[PDB]
Parts: sequence; structure tokens; C-alpha cells
Amino acid sequence: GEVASVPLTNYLDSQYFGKIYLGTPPQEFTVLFDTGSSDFWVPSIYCKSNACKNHQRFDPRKSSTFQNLGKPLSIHYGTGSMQGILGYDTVTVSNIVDIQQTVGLSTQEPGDVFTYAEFDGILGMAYPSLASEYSIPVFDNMMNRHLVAQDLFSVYMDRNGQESMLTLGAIDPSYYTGSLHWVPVTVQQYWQFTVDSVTISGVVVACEGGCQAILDTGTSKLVGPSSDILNIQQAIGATQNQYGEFDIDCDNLSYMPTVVFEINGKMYPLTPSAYTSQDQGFCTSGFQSENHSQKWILGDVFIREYYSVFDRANNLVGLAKAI
Amino acid sequence: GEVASVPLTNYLDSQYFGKIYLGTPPQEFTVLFDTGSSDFWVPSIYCKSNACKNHQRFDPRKSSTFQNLGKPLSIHYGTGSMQGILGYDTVTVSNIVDIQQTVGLSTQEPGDVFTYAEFDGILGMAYPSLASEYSIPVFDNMMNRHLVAQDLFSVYMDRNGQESMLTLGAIDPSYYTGSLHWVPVTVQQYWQFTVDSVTISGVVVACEGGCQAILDTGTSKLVGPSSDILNIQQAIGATQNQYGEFDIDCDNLSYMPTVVFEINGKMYPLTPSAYTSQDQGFCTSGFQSENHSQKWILGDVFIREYYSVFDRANNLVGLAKAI
Ligand SMILES: [Cl-]
Ligand SMILES: [Cl-]
Ligand SMILES: [Cl-]
Ligand SMILES: [Cl-]
Ligand SMILES: [Cl-]
Ligand SMILES: [Cl-]
Ligand SMILES: [Cl-]
Ligand SMILES: [Cl-]
Ligand SMILES: [Cl-]
Ligand SMILES: [Cl-]
Ligand SMILES: [Cl-]
Ligand SMILES: [Cl-]
Ligand SMILES: [Cl-]
Ligand SMILES: [Cl-]
Ligand SMILES: [Cl-]
Repeated sequence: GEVASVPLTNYLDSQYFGKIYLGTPPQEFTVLFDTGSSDFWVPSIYCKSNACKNHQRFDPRKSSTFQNLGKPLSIHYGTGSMQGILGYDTVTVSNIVDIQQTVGLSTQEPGDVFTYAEFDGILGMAYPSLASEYSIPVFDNMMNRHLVAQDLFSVYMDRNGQESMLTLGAIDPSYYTGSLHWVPVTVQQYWQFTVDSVTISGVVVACEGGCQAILDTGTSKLVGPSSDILNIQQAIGATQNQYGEFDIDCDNLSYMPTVVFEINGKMYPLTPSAYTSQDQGFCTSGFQSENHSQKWILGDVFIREYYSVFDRANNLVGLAKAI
Repeated sequence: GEVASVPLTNYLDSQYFGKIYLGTPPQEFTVLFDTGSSDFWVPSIYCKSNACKNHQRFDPRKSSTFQNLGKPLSIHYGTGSMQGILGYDTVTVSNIVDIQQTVGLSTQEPGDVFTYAEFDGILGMAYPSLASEYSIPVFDNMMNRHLVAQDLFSVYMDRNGQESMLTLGAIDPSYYTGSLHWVPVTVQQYWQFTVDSVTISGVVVACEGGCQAILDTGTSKLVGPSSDILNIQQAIGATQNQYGEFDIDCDNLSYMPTVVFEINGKMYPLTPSAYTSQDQGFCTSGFQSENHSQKWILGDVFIREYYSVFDRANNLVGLAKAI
């Protein structure tokens, strides 16, 4: 029954990541705390890929508490893949000591997807139904052993600065204004819920009649079905460039529409500033299309605007305007 | 992972009750399945009170699986009290076999409160925080040992007939029309939630600005704070008689107001037929005052109109219009 404050870092267009420790004595890693997945893995000495060469690698030879399970682990992240082997060791996340935790030790991380990522590994924070075979999600172990004060965690992403924070077991009202609104999880695998509509000036531009969405800290953009995202890219004045990216004129923010997500009867507006990312003298749309799905992904673009609480005890998502 | 269908019976103005079995071999009892409490008890051979004389008494001498814990149990029901001693035995509720279940064996049930009650004992179905010391709620044992298919139960009360039903582990859409609406539990002790307002023709007559309420199968009436209930007794044309009861003219139902509870943005109307009980050539108000509380109790008057699902996995109450 403890609380862990995990400061999150991000560089430019990178994901948000933070520190955990693994083994006895503790070995340090940066991980993507990822509400879009449920497995926990880090690079290991058994991985020779370029990506592993560029990241911290777990050395089980130096841990008195490591135990190999031998079971394969395979995951996808972006267009890349990781292959590894599951074992047990002790994970420490500030206050919290999570012994005998299943963890993948990578063996293969081919390609450049993981090489230039800022994090070493991924710590999934979604439901066990999303976990790979033989894998037990870290937060589930924490809950089942009553290691956390409450069975929830909170994520604050600093739109402007470096005060981002993941809190295990508590909610910090200092990171938001107004009150938290609670949204029922519809399908317990991702952190999934119903979006009622997406509007501009009261006109429905997407999600007509309702759609499913997930709240995903491990995705940067706001992802939706082709035809809906088209409506939005046109409305915000985004246009495709050679890289396939949708660019927005940074100096036009003042003239662009506010895109409002209605979730469980409450409004979650995204201003042009919010949905436009400025990674240079170039601004890009924070909206992105998917072709083989109608399920929305509310990634960091959304979370930066709305402090997010993930409540396993009640199967709710809490949203409040981020400070 | 099973389902139990427990038929519920009621006679005239009695509570609703159903059958469970206790001991090895099984001994039969009728119990009040009571979402307003969390303890489980039945009369025993060690109780000589009149009330025990008029009810089935558990004989541990005949059960090979009984174990006395010796710990006292004390409960209140209506204006009466039960004193007993906790032990373990096996409870059977149709499909479901719940071994080593804490159960109070009564020793003292003085006064007439329990004597003329139809049930032998009480099986509380609220949260563990409401349970007496050393007592483990039956449904919590069922959930913790994965004895039920889903961690919820559903209650249908037949306003007109004898088709009432308690279902452990499932929801039966045949008992309701339209769809279930889910209401968040605010305080996990009783099945408690927020009522937004109580209105007649759109005018707020009670619960101005919101109030707390519980959904309680072990209470007959709809209970609220003095001043609010006054507004309602006056509006429905109820008047006090010598017995302190509020009587309603049965032939005036057609002229009386509909009293609407707004809960989580949805309307739950109670027609004059619904809130008027006809236990003879006399009709009485289903509303009742309480003086030392502002927390409403939505008892059988409400549940008869709205099929009720109690969901422990999600800490929700589900409501739908009863058939
Ligand atoms: Cl990254
Ligand atoms: Cl799950
Ligand atoms: Cl909790
Ligand atoms: Cl907290
Ligand atoms: Cl809601
Ligand atoms: Cl939908
Ligand atoms: Cl589409
Ligand atoms: Cl703006
Ligand atoms: Cl009774
Ligand atoms: Cl509790
Ligand atoms: Cl369940
Ligand atoms: Cl069901
Ligand atoms: Cl209130
Ligand atoms: Cl009052
Ligand atoms: Cl009527």
C-alpha cells in the first residue's frame, strides 16, 4: 500500500518515458509506460541488434534474483517487432518493490524502430487480456499483492515543459483544474470507452452516432478511421507533404477550428494549439488515419490536454483539464 | 463459475425472500436477500425466543461440516435485534456450493420483529465494509473463489404476481424493457449512488441539488429526509392516520402525480400505482420519513418498478424498466 511518483521525460517528438529498476542489485532502465499494451520487457545481454547496442541491457548474470522461464515473448511496436524470452525478477518503481515479476529479456530487435527510440523497454499498463501468454502485467502484480495504496494510476503530460508525471496509486489534483469526470470502460483489454461524437462548432465531423476509442500513452497522435480523419484534416487546413505527413501552417493557429470530443456527455475540446505539433519551423497535424480499424486511439495529443486517471478497481477512465 | 436462479416469494406486505441450504447434509432456510446489509445469519437450536420458535432453526449437531468460531454477532433489523455466535459451514444456493462460509447462529431474537417476519434469516449482499467483525459476506466468498460466472447479481421484483427472481452471476434481459442504465456507486458500503433530483412535472420537490441514496432490497418503502418526504406526501395527497401511516385513497390514483427520480441524467418515474401500496381496502403511501439522516433508501417500491443489477466487478448499479 504505497504510492510511486515516476517523473516522465520527453525529447521533441519522442514518446514519454521514465525510470524503473530490475534485478538484485537494481539495474536501471528507461521504459515507455504504455496503456496500449500489457507486457513488460527490456533489452538483455542476449540481444545483439543495433537497437540493443544503443540502449541499456539487462544482465541476469549480475542479478541474484533472476529466474529464466524460457517462454517466448513477441510484441509489435509501431512497425517494429521485439522477440525475447520471459523470466522473473524484482522490479522496483520508486517506492514499490514488485518481486517475482515476469519480464521479457529481448533477444531480437531488428530494424531501426527501437534503435532511435528514447526508451530501453516497454512496461504495458493495460488489462491482462492483452498480455501475451505467460506474461503478468506489472500493475496487476502490484494490485494483487496490495503494493499500491489504490488500484489506479494517473498520468500528467506536460504540454509545455518537463513536469510530466506518472503516479502509481494516487491522484494529484494539482495537475488539473475543474473536476475529474469518470468514463466507463466498455471493453477491458485496452483502456476503451465510447466517444459520442466529434464536432466543430456543434457540427458532427467524425464519430457520427458514436465510436469506440482507447486512451493510449504509448501513441503520440490522435488516430481515427480514414473518412473521419479526412473530414478533420480538411477542416483544420492540414495538407499532405512528401513524407506523407499532414503539415499545418504554424502562423494560422489563430484561424483554425476547435475540435471537440464528446465523451459520456461532457466536452473535451482540442484547440489548434493542442492538436498542432511544432517540432521545428514546421507544424504537423496531430491527427492520423488508420485503414483497417474504426477504433480511435487517443494518444499523447489528447492526454497532454487532459490529465488521465486509469482506475482498475472501478474500470473507469478519469479525465480533467490539465494545468 | 456458475449461475444461481433463486425464486423470490412475498406475501402481502412481507419482504421478499428465497431459499438457501446450510450444513452437510443440507438444511433448508428462507432468507431475506438484503442489499442493505452484509452479514449472513439464521436461527439456531441455541435460540429459545418466540421468533426462533416460529422459524427454521439450524441444528449444527446434524452437520458434519459445522465449526464454531465463538465470535459474537449482533445486528439490527427494523426496530429489532438479533444476537448470535459466528461459525463456519457450507452454504448451498442452487447451483453454487460455498464451503467454509461464516454464518451467525442466532441465540437471542427477542420481541415480535422477527417473529412475524416470513424469512428465517438474513443474507446480506452489500459490501464487506458493512460486515460485522469476523464476518465474510456470502457473495464475496462466491466471487473470491470464482464460484459465480460474473461478479454481479440481478433482482427482479414482481409488482403483480409471483415471478420475482434473484440471479447470481447473470443478467436476464427478459425481466426488463429498453436498456440497462449504469449508475456509479459513490460509497462502497451500501449500494450507494447520487440522485440528482426528485421532480413532479419538472418541478423539484425533493433532493434539491442532489442527494445520496441506497438501493436496498431489505426495505419495503422509499425513505427520505423529513422535509423532502413532507413535500411528497402533500403532493400525492397522502394523509396520516392513527397508526402513523400515510393513507392514500385507492380510487384517486388516476388523479395523482408521477414522482420522477433523476439518477445520472436518466429519468425513473414512479406512477401513483407504483408508489401506492394496496394491502386491503386501504392504500398507503410507499414514501416514508427518516429524521436522523439525509440519505435516501430506495426499497422494494422502487425495485418493483426497476429491474436492478448489482455489479461488484465494476462497482455499478444497473437499472431498467421492469416488465
Ligand atoms: Cl521515443
Ligand atoms: Cl482482463
Ligand atoms: Cl482501490
Ligand atoms: Cl489519491
Ligand atoms: Cl456515467
Ligand atoms: Cl460505438
Ligand atoms: Cl473509414
Ligand atoms: Cl489555439
Ligand atoms: Cl417479512
Ligand atoms: Cl468494502
Ligand atoms: Cl466479473
Ligand atoms: Cl449475463
Ligand atoms: Cl449528494
Ligand atoms: Cl429534513
Ligand atoms: Cl397509475
